[PDB]
Order: sequence, then structure tokens, then C-alpha cells
Amino acid sequence: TYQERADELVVKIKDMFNALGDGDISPSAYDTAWVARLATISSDGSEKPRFPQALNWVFNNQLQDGSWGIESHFSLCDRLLNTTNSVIALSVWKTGHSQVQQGAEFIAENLRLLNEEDELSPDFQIIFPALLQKAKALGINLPYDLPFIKYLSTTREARLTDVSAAADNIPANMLNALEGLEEVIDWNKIMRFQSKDGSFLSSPASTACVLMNTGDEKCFTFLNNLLDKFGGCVPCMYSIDLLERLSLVDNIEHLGIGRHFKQEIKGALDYVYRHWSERGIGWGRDSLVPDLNTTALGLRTLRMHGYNVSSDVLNNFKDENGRFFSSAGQTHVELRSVVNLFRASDLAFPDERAMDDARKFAEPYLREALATKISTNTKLFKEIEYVVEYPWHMSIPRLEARSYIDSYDDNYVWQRKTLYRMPSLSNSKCLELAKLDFNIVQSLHQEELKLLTRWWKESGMADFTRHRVAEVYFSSATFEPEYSATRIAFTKIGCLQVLFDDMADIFATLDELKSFTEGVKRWDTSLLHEIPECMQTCFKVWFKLMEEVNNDVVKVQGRDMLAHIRKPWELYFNCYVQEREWLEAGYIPTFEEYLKTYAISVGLGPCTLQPILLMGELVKDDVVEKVHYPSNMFELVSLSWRLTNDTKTYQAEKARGQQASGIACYMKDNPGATEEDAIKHICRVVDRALKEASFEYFKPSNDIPMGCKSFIFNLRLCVQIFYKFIDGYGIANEEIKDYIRKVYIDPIQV
Ligand SMILES: CC(C)=CCC/C(C)=C/CC/C(C)=C/CC/C(C)=C(\F)COP(=O)(O)OP(=O)(O)O
Ligand SMILES: [Mg+2]
Ligand SMILES: [Mg+2]
Ligand SMILES: [Mg+2]
Repeated sequence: TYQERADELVVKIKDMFNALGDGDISPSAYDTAWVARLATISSDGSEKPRFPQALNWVFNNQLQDGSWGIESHFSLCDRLLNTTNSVIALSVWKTGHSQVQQGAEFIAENLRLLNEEDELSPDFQIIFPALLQKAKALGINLPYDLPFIKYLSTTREARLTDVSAAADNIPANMLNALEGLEEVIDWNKIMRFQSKDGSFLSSPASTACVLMNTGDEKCFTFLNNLLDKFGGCVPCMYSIDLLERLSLVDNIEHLGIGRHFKQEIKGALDYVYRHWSERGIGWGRDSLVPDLNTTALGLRTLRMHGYNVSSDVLNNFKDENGRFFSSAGQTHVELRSVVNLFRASDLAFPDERAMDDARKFAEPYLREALATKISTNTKLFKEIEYVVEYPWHMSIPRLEARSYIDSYDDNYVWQRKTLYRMPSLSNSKCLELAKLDFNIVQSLHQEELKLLTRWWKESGMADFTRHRVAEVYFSSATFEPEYSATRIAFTKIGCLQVLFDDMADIFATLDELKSFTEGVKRWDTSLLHEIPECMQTCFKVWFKLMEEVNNDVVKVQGRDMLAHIRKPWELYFNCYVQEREWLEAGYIPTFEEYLKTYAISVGLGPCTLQPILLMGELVKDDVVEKVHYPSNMFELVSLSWRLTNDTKTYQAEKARGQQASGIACYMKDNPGATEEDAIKHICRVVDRALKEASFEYFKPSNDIPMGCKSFIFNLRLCVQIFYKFIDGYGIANEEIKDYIRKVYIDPIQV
């Protein structure tokens, strides 16, 4: 069954957490081959392998065709690098004679395929042509004459003279291809780029290379220690204790299964944070040079979990043009590191220039990548497209999880200088759990919808089907199974409010409206007679619901909360009549005056107080105002709701007779301003409001219940996603109607 498989999945993924160390990463033929060339000189002048095991590994790990690398994952450049080097390793100690000839065949055959646009992995035209230089010297028989290989070697020899013309020698940004530049490297100065673990850029190949040219001890102890840990081979990079912890947590959170691993996540992040610094961070704790991807993931993930971290760390990757690079040790920019840069900028607090600068670079780079570089039908295209099309402040949790489940690759191989695997980060158990769990929870949601559609039918509110209740439901955002009573009360209150609003700005007369809110202020049915039949029915459905919800509230909260609960309702209806009082007077308020009334009339208060009081967390009398109205985070969300709503609905409301709006009031305050000027200013206000709410949300708090705070905060999402795709002609390009099937109706093939 599903629940059983998910439970055993949770168990195993918890093991994975508890086992986290320096990193799970695959051996590297290329890197281990280099380690194997290292020579010790016996007293009898005869040279033998310094690291017997590393040669033994290359000996026993020839694939089939017969190259070295990753069987299930073939790649031209990767196979060429791995096999050639492996061949050179065997040849040097003249052994593995069969694999040599066997692999020499694989190379010769495939060399005639490097032509010519089959994109080359980073620094291929430097580390490979160097492998072929040593191939000649050993007499290995290969087609060195191909017009293409002669071009790669040409560019390399041209790149060598550049280092000769460097008073400071090899630039820091070519350190990646260290071992493809031996003949122009100053071996004293190069050492200035050694990490505290003896390694160069965490690369075993590079570290072997400097070991061979210098006999440096630290280089040796890094390699020796690594081989002993990997049982006689080496990965393409190590350690990766920082990257692995961050990606694991991010991937799980992103897959929608973060709630099952709260304690294990806290342990992983605590570890990372102890190694956090204003300088940025690299793959592992011992990196000399930080990298953008790990730092960007660190920023976002750490901030997301309540850690105090500064966006200034990003500037360590920014140049004069405001452009970012992946790492001072290389020339190429990694697409992934730019995705993570953008995603980190999603969590910007107000006045964080670095976040602004990151997003101004990353976004166009990302859209550029989508247009030219990435193939459409791919998981990756689908992943990056969601990142830019539904950024954080409009990313609905379930929709975000459903979409990432489809783009998460559990059979992925990363490409640095060669291909490697990180089993914790590309993990089939994570993916399976994510799907099983999504289904499990989806069934719960179906049942809630059923209950909700039933209510809409029986309540007589028939006089907008489930399709209108489903959109409110969808908008609840807070999806965890424990919060069912909260989501249901929210949806009912929300559905009623859409009704109350149509009543307040369309159907009711000022008098009918006033009478209604008097009925609310009295909290009884004494004034039912003063209002038409249709509004009598609304009031009664509403009032009946209040009794039912309020009884449930006593159960969760442990005592009467009626006095707290009446306040948001009164404030909300009083603001409604105030809207109408202005309209009757023909008065257009100032932008500020306008917000005072409309920032409340938008209705964040009533749809949140009763529901948060049902989540389970105790809300003390003096805390109500700290988490609900008028706390800052609450105001800010209310503001984003109001203003964003204005931009997409002011045109249709003005044709219906309404006057006041964010657009009209701004234009009245600012002579000469057009509607376009108003919208532009408004969106800047909304943008800043979202960022300040994040700052308020993540701020340390002693007495504000986190669940309750989270439910308010994640209500900002629904408004942003709803109106984002209305194209200013009024045409809704994307509609909530379409996410409903994906999130609530279609299960995930298991
Ligand atoms: C946006 C909708 C309808 C659903 C998604 C968001 C959601 C579930 C909100 C639930 C809370 C509710 C009902 C709030 C009140 C309902 C609101 C302000 C609307 F329906 C917005 O439409 P409007 O432009 O006519 O509003 P207004 O300018 O007249 O004030
Ligand atoms: Mg309206
Ligand atoms: Mg209204
Ligand atoms: Mg409106």
C-alpha cells in the first residue's frame, strides 16, 4: 500500500540524513587515472606506482566498448577524457596490455566524432589536447591528424603563450584546467592557490599533477586520505559536505516532502551554518575558493529556515558589469548556479541591492537559456521555466511540488570536467516518496473538496458551482493534512466574502448595506427584516456558519474566542459602507486615505482569524494582534492583496460605476500622472510589500505561533498567481481552473 511504502521511504531517507558526511559521489576514472601515474622511486632506481590501488582500480574498471566512465551515461568528451588518461596510466607502468589496445580502439573510433558542434565540456580544449600530448610520448596509436583535433591542440598551444605572457603566471580563472598547462606553470606561484586540505580546487587530477611536478607533501596527504576513504579510487571532487547538505534539503523541500524531515533538516543546516561566512562558501568546508551555486543555495535555504544570512555574500561573484560568475577558479558559467542565484533572489528583503543585482543578471540569462540553449521536452526546460514563470511570491506549494516532481531527475549525472554522480541529490527514494506522498495528501484534499461542494449545494448559496469554491480552496495555500478544519473554514468564509463583496459594490443600496453591517455589529438576526430576501439568505448562511466555526474554535482554542472573532467582521463591513459613503459623496480620497479603508475591505481579516484559530496552535489573547491585525506582516499582505487586485480589476469596476481605486487616487494625488504611471508605482509598492512581509515572516519571534504566521503569510500567494497572467486586454492567459486538475484531481503515476 501507499502509506506503508511512504513510511519505509521516510525511514530510509532519514538514514541518508543521519549518514551524511563528506559526501556520496562516484569514483572518477579520469581523476583516479591521474592519481595512478604518480611514481615512487625505489632505491634500485626502478620507478613503481606511488598509489598501487589507483592503478588497480583503472585496471578493473574498463567498461565494454571499452572506455572508462559511467556505463549508463555515455558522453563523447567524458569517455575520451576517462579512457585516454586510463590508457596513459596503464601504459606508464606498462600493464593492462589488453585494456590498453582495447581502449585505444575506442578512442581512435570516437575521435572521428568530436566533429564538430557536439559541444565540449568545460575546458575540454585544454585538458584533452594535453592528454594526447602524453599519448604520443608513450607511442599510443591514435588518429592525431584529424582536422578537428589539430584545432583543439592549436587553441591550446595558443592558450599556453598567454600564460607565458603573464607576470603573475597562470590566471586564477584557468586553475580548473591546471593539469592541461604544465609547460607554462610557475610551480612556486601556483601553490598560492592550494586549499587547506592540500588540494587544488578540490580536484584530485589537478592535485596529482602538482604532486608530480613538486613532490608537495600536502598534495600527497590529500590524495592518500581520499583514496583510503574511497577504497582505492577518487571522485572528480571532494569533499562536498556543504553542497550535499544544502541540495539534499532543498530538493526534499522542493519535492513537497519537507515536513517529514524537520529534525533531520535542522541538523543538516546547523552544520552548514557553522561554516557560513561573508566570503561565501564552496562545495566543501575546506574550499579556498567559494562558488556561486553552493553560496546561492546556502543563502536561500538558510534564510528559508530562519537563519540570519546576508545577501552581501552574493557580491563575491559579481564583476564590474554587474555580471556574475560561478567561481574564480574557472572561466565557464554553470546554468545551475544561475538558476540558484535567481531562486535566492526570490527571498529578497527590502533594500537588498545585491538581491536586485542578482535577479537583474539571472532572469535574462535564464530566459535566454530557455530560448536558445535548452531543449523543450526536457525535465530541465520544464524546471527552469517554472522558476521564472512562477517565482516564490506566486508559487503555490502543491503546484510547486507537483511541477518539481515532474522535472526532478532521479537518474541524473553532473558535468564538471568529466561526468560524476551524487546519489543523495539525484535520488530515486526521494522521488518515489514525493509521488506516494503527493497522492496520499491529494486524496485528503479531494475529500475536503467533496465536503465543501456539498456545503455550497445545501447552503442554498447556489443562488457558482464547485469551480468557484475550488478556486478559493486552491487559494488556501496551506496544504498539510493537519490543517483540514482550517482550510474548510477558510474556503467557506472566502466563498461568502466574494458574495458579500458583490453585495457591497454591486447589488445593495447604501441603506441595505448599512442594515447588514448593523446585523453583524449586533451579531444576531434581529435586523433580518430590513434587507431584501436574497441578502437575508446570505446573512443566515453566514450566521449559521459562524456558530459552527466558533464552536470548533472553542474546541481547538480551549475557550471562547467570540470577542476576538467579531472584530474583523465589523471592521470589514464598516469599511464596505465607507467605500459606499465615498461613492455616494463622489469623493476620491488620497492614495493614503484610500488604503486605510480598502486595505482592510480587501478582506484578509475575516478569512484568516477563525481559520488560524483552528490550525491547532494555541493563540493567547495578547498574541491575536501580534499575528493577525494589525501586525506588520498582516498589513503588508493586506496591502499586496489590495493593490494587486486594483491593477487587474479597476477597469471593469469603473465601467460598473465605482470611482475610488489605487489608480484613480494616485492620479488625483499626482497631477499629470497617467494610469500607466499609477500602475508602475503601484507594482513597486506591491513588490516592496512582498519583500518586507518576508522579512517580517522570517524575523525571530518568541510568542507568534509559526503555523498561524505561515497561514497568513502564504495567503499572499493566491492574489499574485491569480492576476499575474491577465494580459491587460483583460484576457486571462493562465487560469486557476487549469491547476485544479493537476493539483487535486489527477494522481501521479506510481
Ligand atoms: C480573487 C478570488 C475571488 C479568489 C482568490 C483569492 C481568495 C480565495 C480570496 C478569499 C478572500 C476574499 C473572498 C476576499 C474578498 C473577495 C475579493 C477581494 C475579490 F473577489 C476580488 O474581486 P474584486 O475586485 O471585486 O474585489 P474588491 O475590489 O471589490 O474588493
Ligand atoms: Mg467587486
Ligand atoms: Mg468591493
Ligand atoms: Mg477590485
